[PDB]
Parts: sequence; structure tokens; C-alpha cells
Amino acid sequence: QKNMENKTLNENIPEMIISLEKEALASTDPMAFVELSDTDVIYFDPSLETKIEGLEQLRTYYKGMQLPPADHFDMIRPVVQVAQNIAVLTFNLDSYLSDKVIKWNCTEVYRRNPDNQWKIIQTHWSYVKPLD
Amino acid sequence: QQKNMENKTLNENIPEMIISLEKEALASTDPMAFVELSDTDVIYFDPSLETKIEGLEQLRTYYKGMQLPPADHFDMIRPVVQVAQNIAVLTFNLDSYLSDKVIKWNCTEVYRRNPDNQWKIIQTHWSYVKPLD
Repeated sequence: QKNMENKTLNENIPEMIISLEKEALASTDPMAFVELSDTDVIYFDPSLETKIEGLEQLRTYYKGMQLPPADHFDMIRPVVQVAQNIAVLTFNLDSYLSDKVIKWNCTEVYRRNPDNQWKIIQTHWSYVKPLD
Repeated sequence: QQKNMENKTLNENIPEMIISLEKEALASTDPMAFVELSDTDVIYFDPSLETKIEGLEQLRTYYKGMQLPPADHFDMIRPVVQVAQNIAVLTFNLDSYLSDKVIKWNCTEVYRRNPDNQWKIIQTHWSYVKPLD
């Protein structure tokens, strides 16, 4: 499974976490990140007055926007900090949609649950220098 | 609490403690408060950076140029702390009152409990609320 450790591609937690994020970003299914998120997920992006709280609220939010994936993206210098059952992934992202780049900051926090799946418990998306 | 005893951890309300640390740093007279509260491997974002800050030395250099605190008054909105073993994820919104102006913020802080039972920031993400509104 893409979000579970194994003896091959998912042996190293940082490489697994980075691959998982890239796979969700490339998915045509707008539910991809929802399916990866846990029931207690907390989510921020630039369009929300305050953070979204809980998986059902996140699901409703993702359903409402119908966001296409980028035509292509570049994940720049992803860092994964691992602490017991938590992996903090941080990166910058150059996302291309219809011939324009949108540059993002991202923090994801993944938790290894008792069934050995890594699930997103926190997401924070922001623009790079939106006002300069 | 016997689990905390075997683990030599404090019998504290972790969410309340983490919220109190954050509020203290925000309102601190020491402009380097957040640098002191951060660990060597800290990663940091804010709306002025073209790419994320990595490492405490980079964070320190950045903070040396900032005048802080930026506001005497601020309101922390619906802080949530998710606790996972030696990690606490603090998320909140913050209304920061700069004299006559207000900046509305999103914030994610990740704190990690070190072996000495000190909670240190390993990740900070500050963003504006609805900057393109």
C-alpha cells in the first residue's frame, strides 16, 4: 500500500512520505488527499477565514471545489522530519495550471496509526509571497 | 500518573501547556523568543520568504533582522493541539492588532518533546488569512 511501510520502496519513511504526497498531487481524483487524511485532520489554505476541522468537513470542502491537479509541478527541497509515529513533510511547490505558475508553501503532518498506515492529520497550504 | 512516571514525563495537560508556550513567545519582550523555543532542525515559513528556512542558524539570522513583538494585542482563535507521543501539533488563527491595523494569520506549529522534557518547535508555518480577498 502506498502509505504503508514495506521492505522495498517504502522502507525509508521520508522517501515513502515524499512519494505519497507527489502521488496525491498528481491524482486526477480530487478526493485523493481526503482519502489520505484521518478523522481529526486540520486544514488551512489561502481561501479559508479559519482552518477546517475534521475529515467530514474536509471532504465536503474538497467536494465543493472540484480542484483539477496541476498540469505539472516541481516539489522543491522536500524535508521530512520523523519523530516516533509522526512525519512532518515541508516543501515548496511550483504548480503549473494553464500556462501559469503558482508557487506554494506546504506543511503536511502524517501520523502512523496503529494499523501501520500513515495518514494526514494536518495540512497547511500558503502562497509564496502573495503580497510580496 | 504511572505511565508518565515510567517515561519520566510531566503530569501536565499537554494542550494547555503548548498553548501557553506559544502565547508567551508571541507576547514576549524578547524578540528572539521563538528562536530560543525552536530546535536545531527547525523548518519555518512565513509570507515574506521565497523558500522555506531550514535550520536554527538560518532562523536565528532571519529573526535578528525582525522587530518583535509586532503587536501588544492579539486574539488566538480556536487553538487545537493534536498530541502524538513526543509531538504536539498546534494549529490556530491569530488576529494581531498593529496599533490601528489588524493582521489575520493562520499558524501551524509542530513541537517535539526532547529527552530533557522540553518541548521545542521543529516546524513553523505562518500565513495570512485570505490574502487575495
